[PDB]
Amino acid sequence: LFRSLVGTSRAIQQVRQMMQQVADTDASVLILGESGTGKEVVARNLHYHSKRREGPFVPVNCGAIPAELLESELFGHEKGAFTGAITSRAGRFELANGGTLFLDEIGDMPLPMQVKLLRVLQERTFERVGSNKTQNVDVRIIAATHKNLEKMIEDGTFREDLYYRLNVFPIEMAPLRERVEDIALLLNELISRMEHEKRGSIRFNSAAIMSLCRHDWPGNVRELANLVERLAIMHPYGVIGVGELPKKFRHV
Amino acid sequence: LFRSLVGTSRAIQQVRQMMQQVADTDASVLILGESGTGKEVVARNLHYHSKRREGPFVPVNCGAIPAELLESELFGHEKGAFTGAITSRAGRFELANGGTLFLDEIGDMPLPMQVKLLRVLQERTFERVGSNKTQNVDVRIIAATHKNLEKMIEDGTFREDLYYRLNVFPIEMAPLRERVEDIALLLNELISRMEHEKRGSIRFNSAAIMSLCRHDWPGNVRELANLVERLAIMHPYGVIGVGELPKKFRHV
Amino acid sequence: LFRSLVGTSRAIQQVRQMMQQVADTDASVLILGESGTGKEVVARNLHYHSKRREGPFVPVNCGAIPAELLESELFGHEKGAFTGAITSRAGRFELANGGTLFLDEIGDMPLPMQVKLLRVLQERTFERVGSNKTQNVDVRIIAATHKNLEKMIEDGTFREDLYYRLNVFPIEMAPLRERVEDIALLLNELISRMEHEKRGSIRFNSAAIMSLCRHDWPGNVRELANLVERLAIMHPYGVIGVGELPKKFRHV
Amino acid sequence: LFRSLVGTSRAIQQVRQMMQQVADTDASVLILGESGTGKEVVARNLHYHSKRREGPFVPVNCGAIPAELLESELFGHEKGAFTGAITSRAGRFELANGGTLFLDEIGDMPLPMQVKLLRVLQERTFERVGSNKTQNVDVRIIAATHKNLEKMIEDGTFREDLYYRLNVFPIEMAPLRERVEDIALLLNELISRMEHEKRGSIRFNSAAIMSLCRHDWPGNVRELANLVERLAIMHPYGVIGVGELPKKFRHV
Amino acid sequence: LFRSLVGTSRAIQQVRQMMQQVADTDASVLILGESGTGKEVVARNLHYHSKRREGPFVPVNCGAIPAELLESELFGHEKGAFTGAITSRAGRFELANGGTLFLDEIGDMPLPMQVKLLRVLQERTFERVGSNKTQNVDVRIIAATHKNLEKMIEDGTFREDLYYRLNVFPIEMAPLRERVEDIALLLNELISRMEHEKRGSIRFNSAAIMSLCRHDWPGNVRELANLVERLAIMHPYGVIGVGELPKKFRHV
Amino acid sequence: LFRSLVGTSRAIQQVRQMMQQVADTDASVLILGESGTGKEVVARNLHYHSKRREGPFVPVNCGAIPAELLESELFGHEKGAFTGAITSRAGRFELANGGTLFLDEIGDMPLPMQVKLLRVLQERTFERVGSNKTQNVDVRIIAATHKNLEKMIEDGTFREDLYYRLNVFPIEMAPLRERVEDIALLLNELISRMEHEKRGSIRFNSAAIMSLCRHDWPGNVRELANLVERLAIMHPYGVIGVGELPKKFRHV
Ligand SMILES: Nc1ncnc2c1ncn2[C@@H]1O[C@H](COP(=O)(O)OP(=O)(O)OP(O)(O)=S)[C@@H](O)[C@H]1O
Ligand SMILES: Nc1ncnc2c1ncn2[C@@H]1O[C@H](COP(=O)(O)OP(=O)(O)OP(O)(O)=S)[C@@H](O)[C@H]1O
Ligand SMILES: Nc1ncnc2c1ncn2[C@@H]1O[C@H](COP(=O)(O)OP(=O)(O)OP(O)(O)=S)[C@@H](O)[C@H]1O
Ligand SMILES: Nc1ncnc2c1ncn2[C@@H]1O[C@H](COP(=O)(O)OP(=O)(O)OP(O)(O)=S)[C@@H](O)[C@H]1O
Ligand SMILES: Nc1ncnc2c1ncn2[C@@H]1O[C@H](COP(=O)(O)OP(=O)(O)OP(O)(O)=S)[C@@H](O)[C@H]1O
Ligand SMILES: Nc1ncnc2c1ncn2[C@@H]1O[C@H](COP(=O)(O)OP(=O)(O)OP(O)(O)=S)[C@@H](O)[C@H]1O
Repeated sequence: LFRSLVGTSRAIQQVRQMMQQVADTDASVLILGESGTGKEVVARNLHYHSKRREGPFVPVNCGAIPAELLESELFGHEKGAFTGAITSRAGRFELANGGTLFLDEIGDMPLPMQVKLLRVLQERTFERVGSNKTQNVDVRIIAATHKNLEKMIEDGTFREDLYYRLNVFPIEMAPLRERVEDIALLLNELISRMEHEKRGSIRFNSAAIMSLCRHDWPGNVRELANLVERLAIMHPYGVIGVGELPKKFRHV
Repeated sequence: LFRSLVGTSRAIQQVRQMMQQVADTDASVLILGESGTGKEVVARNLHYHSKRREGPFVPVNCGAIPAELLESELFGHEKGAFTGAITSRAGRFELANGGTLFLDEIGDMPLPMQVKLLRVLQERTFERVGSNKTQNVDVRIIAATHKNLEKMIEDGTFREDLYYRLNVFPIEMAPLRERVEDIALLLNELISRMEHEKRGSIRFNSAAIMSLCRHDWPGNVRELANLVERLAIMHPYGVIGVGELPKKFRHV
Repeated sequence: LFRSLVGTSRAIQQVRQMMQQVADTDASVLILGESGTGKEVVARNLHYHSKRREGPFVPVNCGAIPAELLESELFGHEKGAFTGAITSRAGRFELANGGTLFLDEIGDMPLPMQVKLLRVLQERTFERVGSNKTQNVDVRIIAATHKNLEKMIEDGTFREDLYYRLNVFPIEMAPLRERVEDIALLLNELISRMEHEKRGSIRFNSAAIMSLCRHDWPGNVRELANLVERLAIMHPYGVIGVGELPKKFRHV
Repeated sequence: LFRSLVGTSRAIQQVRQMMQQVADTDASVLILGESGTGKEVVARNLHYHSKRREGPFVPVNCGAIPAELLESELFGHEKGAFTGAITSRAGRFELANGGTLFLDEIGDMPLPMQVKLLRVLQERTFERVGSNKTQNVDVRIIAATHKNLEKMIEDGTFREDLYYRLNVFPIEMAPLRERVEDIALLLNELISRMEHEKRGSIRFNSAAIMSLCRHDWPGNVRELANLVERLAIMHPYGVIGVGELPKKFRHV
Repeated sequence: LFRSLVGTSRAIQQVRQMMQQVADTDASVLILGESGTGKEVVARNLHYHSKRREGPFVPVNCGAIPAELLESELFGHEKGAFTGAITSRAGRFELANGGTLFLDEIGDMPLPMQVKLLRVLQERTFERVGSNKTQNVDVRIIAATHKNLEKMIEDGTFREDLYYRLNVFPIEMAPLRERVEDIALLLNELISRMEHEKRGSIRFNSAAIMSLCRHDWPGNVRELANLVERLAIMHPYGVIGVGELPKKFRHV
Repeated sequence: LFRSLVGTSRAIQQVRQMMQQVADTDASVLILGESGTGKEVVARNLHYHSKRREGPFVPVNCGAIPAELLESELFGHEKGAFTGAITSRAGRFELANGGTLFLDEIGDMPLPMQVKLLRVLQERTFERVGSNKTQNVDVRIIAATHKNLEKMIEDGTFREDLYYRLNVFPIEMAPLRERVEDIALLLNELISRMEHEKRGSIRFNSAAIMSLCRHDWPGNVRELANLVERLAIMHPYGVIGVGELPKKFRHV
């Protein structure tokens, strides 16, 4: 249902204390971090330690959904609202009512939805596409981005008004390279995960761990996870030394 | 429905007297000011103290709406007007009839709509897109921009003719840094707002207030508001001294 | 429908006599003048005192229309002519047939349309975009610019051939600062306009008038008009002395 | 369809004899001359006294067409050739097949098209943009410029190879100031033109004619034509003496 | 049912050892390689040497299926789900249950399906289009692309999260030009194939083989295969020397 | 397809012997000479007497192609490589594979392409723009310039490394003025050409020939060719004496 946040680094302790400070509030949470730094983890964990903890967790991938369809997707539509609407459909908002609405890649939202979103957050009311019935919405907002929304705001591609209404309680996730002391504990977490799912088994010696620590980790913790998966096939039930690492990961 | 305008500074008193001078007139109001300086506040307040006060308030975000769709959005369209127009739809103008039409980010209007808008303001007539039925429009115009329309006019990006028809009664909103004497009263307003919505509670001591007063406030009053929100979570039901401020806001 | 041209200055008398000389001819009229000097006024007045006086007046704003769409906008298009042409549409030319076509900001026309325009004026024939049906056009041409077409022609940005076919009968509108003796009569005209529309009422004393006369009037007569509008709100049904002027307009 | 070339000057007689020498040949004609010196006149006249005389006359304005679109415009394109090519279209070349292709402002051709043009002239073959079907082209070339192609060639802005393939038979049009003896006969031609089109009527006395003869005529014969048009409105059905000339044209 | 992988090159031996390492695991396999390099071969071979070896092999061509229909095609639909859904239909996923799902041209997947796919891979649950019944899915994932997914990820056209969940065990197929030592053995394989299907017979001499070895092979091994087919018709039951090669393939 | 090289001068005999020495080699040929001295003639003749003689001849005009587009033009591009690349396109190199690539105006190549070109010549490999697929290239290089590449190299505008890789076998074409003994034979060649194409007929007497011999010929042999073309129109089927020459060409 959720994951804990593993690590001993100052920053990850800070993230945990921050998470606790805000979870049971209904305040808007914006999580920033590079891809695969733990942002969704933080989000679902926030939800199951919140007032929405017995409600729905409803993700929206703002970048993945085509701009022309994003409106219907968030707000639902009436039958005949647009071409291909032989249905009347509840939106992500409607489904998220009483639970959490998790706005991922919020920087990839089109300006048109950024404004529509803010009126929904401010008024707490919405209409399905093609409708004039105003409807009630009770969602806790959580958002995440890997983009620099501040520069976007200067570029004129992200709304400043929306920025401050979403950024009440920012949480910053450090990239893996800036917390290489966490790698061993994260590796224990990932291996243990794999062993419980019956996906295999490995373990790393100390040499191979400090080699991993000089890695730059462009995919951060998700890329660490990937590596655990590949080694489990390449050296099944084996011990991973420098030699068992792919050459890309050996740093000596 | 509306907010009052808090503050004791010369400028904010001047804005209030100006607001009263013009509210119950149907004259075009242009409000200039940096993001989050109170421009919408001024606008809705003007509306509910105007002849449109029992009519509709209909916002248009000129920058948010894609240029190709702005025409339909203001003037409505007939069925088949363009690809995807399986509907006939009333425009923002049509919905604003008898009430107020609030033109926000008016500098972000495309030149093509700037001309079309002016013929509507001058003739007081319009057609839906794809139609030849001329229709009647009775709206009070209110516009707002954070841009320098004068320089835009020299750059050739804003229409001079439209500028003078919109700028009958300019109202200038001072940025927060130029009225730091208002911060305490605005803080009382924002806290009181939060306490009434049951979003929490804080209060600021004098040290922390004058620290806030040396802040530059790039997001102005909306950024002040944001800070009240974050402190309410970081120090719930607490008193905010210099130490309780984020370091970015401590100036001693 | 039209406005008369107010004033006693030599130049404005000259403009009136010139207007009469040419109105009932079908000759091409080019009106030059700074923004807000009366150029459209001259144009519609010419039309309603011409052979087109019972026909259509069809404005084109050459600068306002995006260059990629200007062709269709003047000449119309067939269905499928370009992407988004699910329609077949009559152009500005087609709508102007038998009436007047008023070419405003003609210096802002792209060179590509300058040539296409001239073949239309010379051949008196055109095709809709995407079509090969040649069509007949009977329009009286009136054009206006605030730009220096002669320098444009040397810069290579305005076509010389088009210049002479349009500039058969030039009419020059003096800027307001060069005819400050007209200000009082224009003020009477503008006030009387406002009083008839029920937009309010003022009047200017002699001190305030000669203060206005030392003004430079960058927006010329349209800017004069704007001021009458603002004073009507600032001093409703009042008399405007030097003191009632905004400081920008006091010159003593 | 065409115009004759009026005048008694040595040069204009020379142009006529030259025109006859080359008309019924298929040789490349380059006509040089200042704006409005009769270059198009020479061109269409050449065409209707040529082997293409029952074929198409197809003008291309090399300066007017945007460089990015000039290729498609001359050679046509396939569907999908470039963004916005939902059409397959025949080029100016394809339309000119069997008739004349008149290359006006040939000095304003971009170097990229100068090379492409020459391979077409040499190979006598072309492809539509986005296509690999080679197509046949039978056009007689006529070109005109007011620019100094020789200096352009030294500047590196005009192709030398293209220069010699186009300049087989140069025809030079004298500017009006260098043939002021022609003015009277040209004035008879222009007036007679105007009288036949029912655009009005004037005539010039001898004083006014020799005043015109000391004029420098920057717009040459097209500017002469313009003047006949303005006088027809200023003194309808009148006789034009020195006094009836605009002051700019009085030279005594 | 499957094909073996012919060749003696280091890389092809490496591919075989890699294939064995991972076949009987249920790990996600991503095969990269240019068109016709053996990627499907690797895939079906993996399947019939896997835990799915008695289950279904279910190909999806992500590029071939229209984006609007890809969702239904993978997940199935309910009756009335969309216009034309008079049927209820099992998806590719549903049909692949217990067997292998082979995701070919995975880079040609639309971002909208990339996200939907990942939730299916992570949750291991799905709904038919128009349905709210969650369903179970047990498939082994195999994917293939000729595109550079890493650059796609920077271009923002391929999801990074999906990349790492699919790229657990990458297998790279060398293009034919980089393993020209394999050509002879592959030719023996292809000829033997043809002879068994009774499609004809040839054989290559040594001269013609080393001519083939200097070929660049844009279509790689599938293009090699094509050539064997054409020679079998051009020189039935013949020996193929340099002279019997098409000129495009002679390199001496 | 090609032309022979006419003339009896030492230099032209030397060029012929040089041409034979190198044609059937794959060595890089650099041809230097003033505009219109026979450099392309030498090039195509080299090609049709080479190992590429049944392959493609693919000209590139380094000066004519805009610097920003030269890269794509030589190397091709992938779809989306740059703005306006809705296509994937083969480059001049790709089209020249197995045949000749003729680099004309090689001194007009930008330094950026000079380096990229050399890596292609040295590695014999390339990528389309926006791609990471390395591709094979088999072209014979022929280059031509009228510029002084040595001085360019000192000016720092031409790469020295590229100079020596291109200048393996230099061939120098003498300007026409330095071989005036060839004029008669070249005139026979050009007339005979014209007579075969049915473009007319002339012939020169001895007086007119030696007048031509004192000419300086800035356009060299192409300018000679031009003159034959003009005389064919000015004196159709005539004999050209000193008197029939244009005055510019009479030297007595
Ligand atoms: N501190 C952590 N402790 C344990 N597992 C972690 C931690 N951080 C990340 N992970 C795991 O590493 C992976 C990271 O996944 P996510 O948190 O979903 O990435 P993300 O930051 O949300 O990336 P996006 O797509 O840009 S929002 C998952 O497998 C997590 O379970
Ligand atoms: N004088 C004021 N008194 C009380 N509240 C204020 C005052 N000025 C601003 N606010 C509040 O501060 C925030 C400012 O919001 P807006 O007035 O809507 O900003 P804006 O100036 O319209 O910015 P934009 O997007 O560029 S038009 C809102 O929460 C207002 O309620
Ligand atoms: N001589 C005049 N008498 C009366 N009203 C005038 C006179 N000149 C201008 N106006 C008024 O002043 C304003 C000037 O408007 P226009 O004539 O439309 O300006 P314009 O010169 O056409 O400017 P553009 O946009 O560059 S073409 C209008 O309100 C006119 O009614
Ligand atoms: N010799 C002439 N006899 C009679 N009419 C003439 C003569 N020369 C020019 N004209 C007229 O004067 C005008 C000159 O027009 P064009 O010949 O088209 O000018 P142009 O030289 O082609 O200029 P461009 O745009 O630089 S190519 C036209 O009205 C002609 O009909
Ligand atoms: N190593 C090999 N040994 C034997 N046959 C091979 C080998 N590699 C390829 N082939 C054959 O060559 C052809 C290549 O086909 P595929 O493997 O299906 O190509 P592909 O790489 O999957 O291309 P796509 O469409 O981009 S996924 C088939 O006829 C295979 O049987
Ligand atoms: N020796 C020759 N014998 C016969 N014809 C020749 C000879 N030299 C030149 N020509 C002809 O004269 C003209 C010269 O053309 P090119 O050889 O193409 O000139 P070029 O030297 O390549 O000039 P550029 O543009 O600077 S590379 C063509 O018509 C040739 O056919």
